[PDB]
Amino acid sequence: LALQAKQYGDFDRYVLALSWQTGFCQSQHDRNRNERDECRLQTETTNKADFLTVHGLWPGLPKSVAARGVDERRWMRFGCATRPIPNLPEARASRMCSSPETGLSLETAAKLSEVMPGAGGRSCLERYEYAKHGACFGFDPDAYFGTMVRLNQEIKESEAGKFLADNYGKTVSRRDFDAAFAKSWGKENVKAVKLTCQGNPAYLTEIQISIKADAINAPLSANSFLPQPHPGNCGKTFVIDKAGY
Ligand SMILES: Nc1nc2c(ncn2[C@@H]2O[C@H](COP(=O)(O)O[C@@H]3[C@H](O)[C@@H](CO)O[C@H]3n3cnc4c(=O)[nH]c(N)nc43)[C@@H](O)[C@H]2O)c(=O)[nH]1
Repeated sequence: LALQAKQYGDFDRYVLALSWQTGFCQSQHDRNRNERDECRLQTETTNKADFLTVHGLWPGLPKSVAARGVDERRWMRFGCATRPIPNLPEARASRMCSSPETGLSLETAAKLSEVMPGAGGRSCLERYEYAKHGACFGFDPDAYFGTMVRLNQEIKESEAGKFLADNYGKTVSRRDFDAAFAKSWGKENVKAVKLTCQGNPAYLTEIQISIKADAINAPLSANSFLPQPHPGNCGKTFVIDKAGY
């Protein structure tokens, strides 16, 4: 079913946040902080594109929220928990399992956990994500998580996804990554993407893509994206990190 905000629907974009998950378990081997009952699978799949996983679908700052003195920084920091509104309880990145159960269908939770290692179990990434980015909007949990799953699959299947798979383990240029993205969605949309990296040399850890809120329920196309001002912190060339940290 279609994703629709029941309140605070007055925002212009969603940010699709994808993890290059190979650096979602290598990152906590670089800084060394915590490991989770997820990267333990170590399942060398077949399609290298599948190391691109769903992190989140983050609505931008609603106009009715901004009107009450909330800025981008605050919205980014707290989402649904921003003050004075929407002022829902702050979700805790530590104990994601203490956020409300999202009430998603068993079909949805299955499809979700295949592309979101941190979903369910003793991790509950999806509870945290829904609490910070979805509950205040009243999004149907099944449409919300089904939508991010679909979008991730569209990215993985695009020339950007193929690019990641073909260059698995390799050092690529931002120029060539951009050209792959452009092959599917056009050069005018290359700026909808922010890449995050860690390390020096830089290795890819996250891909965030800004999507027009009114295009969220359609397959991605030339008209789906919103260019944004941050290319990210990867620099000119970076590594498409392999698994085996
Ligand atoms: N789900 C989730 N979203 C977050 C979190 N922290 C920030 N965000 C979000 O990320 C979005 C945009 O992505 P970013 O550009 O902020 O990713 C960051 C960017 O790479 C760089 C800024 O140029 O630092 C990063 N960055 C990532 N996490 C953090 C953080 O906890 N604090 C700060 N100060 N910065 C953070 C926002 O819409 C916002 O909701 C979080 O803990 N969980």
